[PDB]
Amino acid sequence: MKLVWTLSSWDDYEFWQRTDARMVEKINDLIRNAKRTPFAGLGKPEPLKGDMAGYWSRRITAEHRFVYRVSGSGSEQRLEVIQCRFHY
Amino acid sequence: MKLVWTLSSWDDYEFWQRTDARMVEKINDLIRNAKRTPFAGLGKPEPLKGDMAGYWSRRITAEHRFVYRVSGSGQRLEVIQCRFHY
Repeated sequence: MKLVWTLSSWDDYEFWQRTDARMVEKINDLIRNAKRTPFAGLGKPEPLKGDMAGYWSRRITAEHRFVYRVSGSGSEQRLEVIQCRFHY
Repeated sequence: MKLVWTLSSWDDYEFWQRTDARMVEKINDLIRNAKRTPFAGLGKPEPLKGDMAGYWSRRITAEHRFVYRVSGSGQRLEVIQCRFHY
């Protein structure tokens, strides 16, 4: 199970490292949980629609969302983090 | 450029987040530098061989190495390890 960040999602994760470590911890918990149970668990996961269909979202806080997609089958999967800051 | 962790190297990174912020900073700097110059710069990047050909290592500290691969096209920096040595 690989963890994949984009340029922008890693930048915002770094931003949290620089400004609020509590948010970093929440995001790490969301990651841990989504790798285990992609569609259930922490942060009230909900599927996005339209051009973001395959993507899912969980709450970090009311103002900040963790958007991701788990891809791959069986034993070689990946979680792609698309956003970890702001609304969708 | 996308940043890829394995289960093992993310566990390494989390371990540093839990235990030593200086290491997290040093790792973040190596990631940053390797995104702009994958085979040169901070930490004295050297290419590994044989068993681990295609991989590269940079020094985090005396006893900890940052080991990574670059794969891809139009790219990915894959962090394979960032705790311990050999």
